[PDB]
Amino acid sequence: MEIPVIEPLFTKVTEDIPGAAGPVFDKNGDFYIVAPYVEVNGKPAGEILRIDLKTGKKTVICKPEVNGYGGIPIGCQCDRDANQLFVADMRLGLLVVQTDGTFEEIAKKDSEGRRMQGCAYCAFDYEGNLWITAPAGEVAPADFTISLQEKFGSIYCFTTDGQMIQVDTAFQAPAGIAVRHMNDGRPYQLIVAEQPTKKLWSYDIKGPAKIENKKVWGHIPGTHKGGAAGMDFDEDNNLLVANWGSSHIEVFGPDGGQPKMRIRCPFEKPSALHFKPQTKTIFVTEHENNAVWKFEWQRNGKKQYCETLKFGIF
Repeated sequence: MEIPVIEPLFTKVTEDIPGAAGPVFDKNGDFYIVAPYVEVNGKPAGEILRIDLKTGKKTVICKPEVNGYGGIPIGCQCDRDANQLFVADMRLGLLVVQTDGTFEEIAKKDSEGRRMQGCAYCAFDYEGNLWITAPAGEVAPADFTISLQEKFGSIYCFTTDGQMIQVDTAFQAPAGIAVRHMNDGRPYQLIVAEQPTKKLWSYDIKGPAKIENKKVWGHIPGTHKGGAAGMDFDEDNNLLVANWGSSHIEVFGPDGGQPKMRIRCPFEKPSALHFKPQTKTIFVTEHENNAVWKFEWQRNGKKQYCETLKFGIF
Protein backbone atom coordinates (compact mmCIF):
# COMPACT_ATOMS: atom_id res chain seq x y z
CA MET A 1 0.00 0.00 0.00
CA GLU A 2 1.13 3.53 -0.87
CA ILE A 3 0.27 6.52 1.31
CA PRO A 4 -2.23 8.69 -0.64
CA VAL A 5 -0.93 12.18 -1.41
CA ILE A 6 -2.94 15.38 -1.87
CA GLU A 7 -1.63 18.69 -3.21
CA PRO A 8 -4.04 21.53 -2.29
CA LEU A 9 -3.60 25.22 -3.13
CA PHE A 10 -1.27 27.14 -0.81
CA THR A 11 -1.79 30.91 -0.60
CA LYS A 12 0.86 33.31 0.75
CA VAL A 13 -0.12 35.11 3.97
CA THR A 14 3.12 36.96 4.77
CA GLU A 15 6.87 36.69 4.07
CA ASP A 16 10.34 37.80 5.28
CA ILE A 17 9.89 36.22 8.72
CA PRO A 18 13.31 34.97 9.96
CA GLY A 19 12.58 31.37 11.01
CA ALA A 20 8.79 31.67 10.68
CA ALA A 21 7.12 29.48 13.33
CA GLY A 22 4.47 29.39 16.09
CA PRO A 23 1.22 30.31 14.31
CA VAL A 24 -1.61 31.11 16.74
CA PHE A 25 -4.97 32.90 16.95
CA ASP A 26 -6.09 34.90 19.99
CA LYS A 27 -9.61 35.27 21.46
CA ASN A 28 -10.34 38.23 19.14
CA GLY A 29 -9.29 36.33 15.99
CA ASP A 30 -5.96 38.14 15.53
CA PHE A 31 -3.19 36.08 13.92
CA TYR A 32 0.27 35.80 15.50
CA ILE A 33 3.58 34.19 14.52
CA VAL A 34 7.15 34.19 15.87
CA ALA A 35 10.42 35.19 14.21
CA PRO A 36 13.09 33.40 16.33
CA TYR A 37 16.09 34.02 14.04
CA VAL A 38 16.04 37.84 14.23
CA GLU A 39 19.47 38.97 15.49
CA VAL A 40 20.98 42.06 17.11
CA ASN A 41 24.81 42.25 17.31
CA GLY A 42 25.08 38.52 16.50
CA LYS A 43 22.89 37.65 19.50
CA PRO A 44 19.35 36.21 19.92
CA ALA A 45 16.63 38.83 19.41
CA GLY A 46 13.57 36.77 18.44
CA GLU A 47 10.22 38.51 17.96
CA ILE A 48 6.52 37.82 18.43
CA LEU A 49 4.55 39.32 15.53
CA ARG A 50 0.92 40.10 14.73
CA ILE A 51 -0.11 39.85 11.06
CA ASP A 52 -3.11 41.47 9.38
CA LEU A 53 -4.67 38.73 7.24
CA LYS A 54 -5.96 41.17 4.60
CA THR A 55 -2.69 42.99 3.83
CA GLY A 56 0.08 40.79 5.29
CA LYS A 57 1.48 43.76 7.23
CA LYS A 58 3.52 42.94 10.34
CA THR A 59 3.42 44.43 13.83
CA VAL A 60 6.13 43.55 16.35
CA ILE A 61 4.18 42.73 19.52
CA CYS A 62 6.98 41.54 21.80
CA LYS A 63 10.77 41.40 21.61
CA PRO A 64 11.41 39.49 24.87
CA GLU A 65 14.68 39.72 26.80
CA VAL A 66 15.64 38.79 30.37
CA ASN A 67 18.67 40.50 31.95
CA GLY A 68 20.08 41.42 28.52
CA TYR A 69 19.56 37.93 27.09
CA GLY A 70 17.32 37.81 24.01
CA GLY A 71 14.85 35.02 23.33
CA ILE A 72 14.23 32.38 20.67
CA PRO A 73 10.41 31.99 20.70
CA ILE A 74 9.16 28.90 18.82
CA GLY A 75 5.67 27.69 19.83
CA CYS A 76 2.53 29.53 20.89
CA GLN A 77 -0.81 28.75 22.52
CA CYS A 78 -3.54 31.22 23.49
CA ASP A 79 -5.07 31.21 26.97
CA ARG A 80 -8.84 31.19 27.62
CA ASP A 81 -8.86 32.92 31.03
CA ALA A 82 -7.28 36.05 29.54
CA ASN A 83 -6.29 37.20 26.05
CA GLN A 84 -2.63 36.29 26.51
CA LEU A 85 -0.16 34.08 24.65
CA PHE A 86 1.80 31.24 26.22
CA VAL A 87 5.09 31.22 24.32
CA ALA A 88 7.73 28.48 24.46
CA ASP A 89 11.15 30.13 24.17
CA MET A 90 14.45 28.32 23.57
CA ARG A 91 16.46 30.82 25.65
CA LEU A 92 13.89 31.92 28.23
CA GLY A 93 11.65 28.87 28.85
CA LEU A 94 7.91 29.48 29.14
CA LEU A 95 6.62 33.03 28.64
CA VAL A 96 3.24 34.69 29.12
CA VAL A 97 2.94 37.49 26.57
CA GLN A 98 0.39 40.31 26.60
CA THR A 99 -0.88 42.16 23.50
CA ASP A 100 0.77 45.35 24.79
CA GLY A 101 4.26 43.83 24.51
CA THR A 102 4.75 43.14 28.22
CA PHE A 103 5.81 39.60 29.14
CA GLU A 104 6.44 37.46 32.22
CA GLU A 105 9.09 34.74 32.48
CA ILE A 106 7.19 31.88 34.14
CA ALA A 107 9.99 29.65 35.47
CA LYS A 108 13.74 29.99 36.02
CA LYS A 109 13.62 26.65 37.86
CA ASP A 110 11.17 23.72 37.94
CA SER A 111 9.17 22.26 40.86
CA GLU A 112 12.09 20.06 41.99
CA GLY A 113 14.58 22.95 41.97
CA ARG A 114 16.33 21.96 38.73
CA ARG A 115 17.25 24.75 36.32
CA MET A 116 14.66 25.35 33.60
CA GLN A 117 15.33 24.12 30.06
CA GLY A 118 14.67 26.13 26.89
CA CYS A 119 11.30 25.22 25.38
CA ALA A 120 10.02 24.95 21.80
CA TYR A 121 6.43 23.63 21.57
CA CYS A 122 3.45 23.71 23.94
CA ALA A 123 -0.11 22.33 23.97
CA PHE A 124 -3.11 22.89 26.26
CA ASP A 125 -5.45 20.11 27.32
CA TYR A 126 -9.11 21.00 28.02
CA GLU A 127 -8.47 21.00 31.79
CA GLY A 128 -6.01 23.90 31.41
CA ASN A 129 -2.65 22.15 31.79
CA LEU A 130 0.06 23.20 29.35
CA TRP A 131 2.30 20.38 28.12
CA ILE A 132 5.68 21.62 26.89
CA THR A 133 8.66 20.13 25.04
CA ALA A 134 12.18 21.35 25.82
CA PRO A 135 14.86 20.29 23.28
CA ALA A 136 17.33 22.93 24.50
CA GLY A 137 19.67 22.74 27.49
CA GLU A 138 19.45 25.18 30.40
CA VAL A 139 17.87 28.61 29.85
CA ALA A 140 19.88 31.86 29.73
CA PRO A 141 22.43 32.90 30.96
CA ALA A 142 23.69 29.36 30.21
CA ASP A 143 25.30 28.63 26.82
CA PHE A 144 22.74 27.60 24.18
CA THR A 145 22.68 23.86 23.48
CA ILE A 146 20.16 21.63 21.68
CA SER A 147 19.60 17.89 22.14
CA LEU A 148 19.90 17.03 18.43
CA GLN A 149 22.76 14.56 19.04
CA GLU A 150 22.56 13.50 22.71
CA LYS A 151 19.41 12.78 24.71
CA PHE A 152 18.94 15.60 27.24
CA GLY A 153 15.62 17.00 25.95
CA SER A 154 12.80 17.11 28.49
CA ILE A 155 9.00 17.29 28.75
CA TYR A 156 7.26 19.73 31.11
CA CYS A 157 3.74 20.32 32.40
CA PHE A 158 2.73 23.78 33.55
CA THR A 159 -0.28 22.93 35.71
CA THR A 160 -3.42 24.98 36.47
CA ASP A 161 -2.11 25.79 39.96
CA GLY A 162 1.06 27.32 38.48
CA GLN A 163 3.53 24.46 38.97
CA MET A 164 6.27 23.90 36.39
CA ILE A 165 6.82 20.14 36.61
CA GLN A 166 9.25 18.09 34.51
CA VAL A 167 7.31 14.95 33.54
CA ASP A 168 9.91 13.15 31.39
CA THR A 169 13.46 13.52 30.04
CA ALA A 170 16.09 11.79 27.82
CA PHE A 171 14.60 12.93 24.50
CA GLN A 172 16.63 13.57 21.36
CA ALA A 173 15.32 17.01 20.33
CA PRO A 174 11.63 16.79 21.30
CA ALA A 175 9.50 18.87 18.93
CA GLY A 176 5.75 19.20 18.31
CA ILE A 177 3.31 18.31 21.07
CA ALA A 178 -0.46 17.66 21.08
CA VAL A 179 -3.20 16.25 23.32
CA ARG A 180 -5.65 13.60 22.11
CA HIS A 181 -8.99 14.07 23.86
CA MET A 182 -11.76 11.49 24.17
CA ASN A 183 -15.27 12.32 22.88
CA ASP A 184 -16.39 13.51 26.34
CA GLY A 185 -13.45 15.96 26.39
CA ARG A 186 -11.19 14.08 28.82
CA PRO A 187 -7.43 14.27 28.10
CA TYR A 188 -6.43 10.79 26.94
CA GLN A 189 -3.07 10.78 25.13
CA LEU A 190 -0.07 13.09 25.04
CA ILE A 191 1.63 12.92 21.63
CA VAL A 192 5.26 14.07 21.57
CA ALA A 193 7.34 14.39 18.40
CA GLU A 194 10.97 13.32 18.50
CA GLN A 195 12.54 15.05 15.50
CA PRO A 196 15.78 13.30 14.35
CA THR A 197 14.63 9.77 15.28
CA LYS A 198 11.62 10.16 12.93
CA LYS A 199 9.19 8.99 15.62
CA LEU A 200 6.13 10.17 17.52
CA TRP A 201 5.83 9.07 21.15
CA SER A 202 2.65 8.83 23.24
CA TYR A 203 1.71 8.86 26.91
CA ASP A 204 -1.53 8.10 28.72
CA ILE A 205 -2.66 11.19 30.64
CA LYS A 206 -3.79 10.23 34.16
CA GLY A 207 -4.16 13.83 35.37
CA PRO A 208 -2.28 17.13 35.86
CA ALA A 209 1.45 16.44 35.25
CA LYS A 210 0.66 12.71 35.38
CA ILE A 211 1.74 10.67 32.34
CA GLU A 212 2.28 6.91 32.06
CA ASN A 213 2.54 4.12 29.47
CA LYS A 214 5.25 5.62 27.22
CA LYS A 215 5.29 4.00 23.76
CA VAL A 216 5.97 4.62 20.06
CA TRP A 217 2.77 6.12 18.61
CA GLY A 218 3.64 7.03 15.00
CA HIS A 219 6.39 6.89 12.38
CA ILE A 220 7.65 9.86 10.35
CA PRO A 221 8.55 9.05 6.70
CA GLY A 222 11.84 10.03 5.04
CA THR A 223 15.57 9.88 5.75
CA HIS A 224 15.99 13.63 5.16
CA LYS A 225 17.65 16.10 7.54
CA GLY A 226 14.96 17.12 10.03
CA GLY A 227 11.63 15.43 10.76
CA ALA A 228 8.47 16.10 12.76
CA ALA A 229 8.04 19.62 14.12
CA GLY A 230 4.81 21.61 14.66
CA MET A 231 1.57 19.63 14.84
CA ASP A 232 -2.14 19.81 15.79
CA PHE A 233 -5.41 17.84 15.60
CA ASP A 234 -8.46 18.27 13.37
CA GLU A 235 -12.05 17.69 14.58
CA ASP A 236 -11.86 13.91 13.97
CA ASN A 237 -8.59 13.72 15.97
CA ASN A 238 -6.44 13.22 12.87
CA LEU A 239 -2.96 14.52 13.68
CA LEU A 240 -1.40 16.77 11.03
CA VAL A 241 2.38 16.99 11.43
CA ALA A 242 4.81 19.39 9.73
CA ASN A 243 7.63 17.23 8.38
CA TRP A 244 10.61 19.61 8.13
CA GLY A 245 12.81 18.74 5.14
CA SER A 246 10.35 16.44 3.35
CA SER A 247 8.14 18.98 1.49
CA HIS A 248 5.18 17.29 3.21
CA ILE A 249 2.69 17.51 6.05
CA GLU A 250 1.89 14.03 7.43
CA VAL A 251 -1.67 13.06 8.36
CA PHE A 252 -2.08 10.43 11.08
CA GLY A 253 -5.25 8.74 12.30
CA PRO A 254 -6.32 8.99 15.98
CA ASP A 255 -4.49 5.73 16.81
CA GLY A 256 -1.24 6.63 15.00
CA GLY A 257 1.09 4.17 13.27
CA GLN A 258 1.84 4.97 9.63
CA PRO A 259 0.47 8.18 8.03
CA LYS A 260 -2.88 7.66 6.28
CA MET A 261 -2.35 10.71 4.04
CA ARG A 262 0.42 13.08 2.93
CA ILE A 263 -0.04 16.75 2.03
CA ARG A 264 2.43 18.08 -0.54
CA CYS A 265 3.86 21.53 0.26
CA PRO A 266 5.23 24.03 -2.30
CA PHE A 267 8.24 24.26 0.06
CA GLU A 268 10.79 21.89 1.63
CA LYS A 269 10.62 22.89 5.29
CA PRO A 270 7.22 23.33 7.00
CA SER A 271 7.93 24.37 10.61
CA ALA A 272 4.48 24.58 12.21
CA LEU A 273 0.74 24.49 11.49
CA HIS A 274 -2.34 25.96 13.17
CA PHE A 275 -6.06 25.97 12.38
CA LYS A 276 -8.06 29.18 12.22
CA PRO A 277 -10.86 28.75 14.83
CA GLN A 278 -14.12 27.28 13.46
CA THR A 279 -12.67 26.86 9.94
CA LYS A 280 -10.87 24.30 7.75
CA THR A 281 -8.07 26.82 7.09
CA ILE A 282 -4.60 25.73 8.23
CA PHE A 283 -1.91 28.40 8.53
CA VAL A 284 1.51 26.90 7.83
CA THR A 285 4.87 28.49 8.66
CA GLU A 286 7.98 27.35 6.76
CA HIS A 287 11.77 27.84 6.73
CA GLU A 288 12.72 27.53 3.04
CA ASN A 289 11.27 30.95 2.17
CA ASN A 290 10.79 32.13 5.78
CA ALA A 291 7.11 32.75 5.03
CA VAL A 292 3.55 31.95 6.11
CA TRP A 293 1.02 30.14 3.91
CA LYS A 294 -2.58 28.94 4.18
CA PHE A 295 -4.55 26.02 2.72
CA GLU A 296 -7.98 24.40 3.09
CA TRP A 297 -8.17 21.06 4.90
CA GLN A 298 -10.92 18.43 4.50
CA ARG A 299 -12.61 19.43 7.79
CA ASN A 300 -12.57 21.85 10.75
CA GLY A 301 -9.78 21.80 13.32
CA LYS A 302 -10.09 20.43 16.84
CA LYS A 303 -11.62 23.00 19.20
CA GLN A 304 -8.80 25.00 20.76
CA TYR A 305 -8.53 25.56 24.53
CA CYS A 306 -8.85 29.34 24.03
CA GLU A 307 -12.26 28.73 22.40
CA THR A 308 -13.63 26.78 25.38
CA LEU A 309 -15.47 28.26 28.38
CA LYS A 310 -13.86 28.21 31.84
CA PHE A 311 -17.28 28.51 33.47
CA GLY A 312 -19.13 26.42 30.87
CA ILE A 313 -21.18 23.54 32.27
CA PHE A 314 -20.97 21.23 29.23
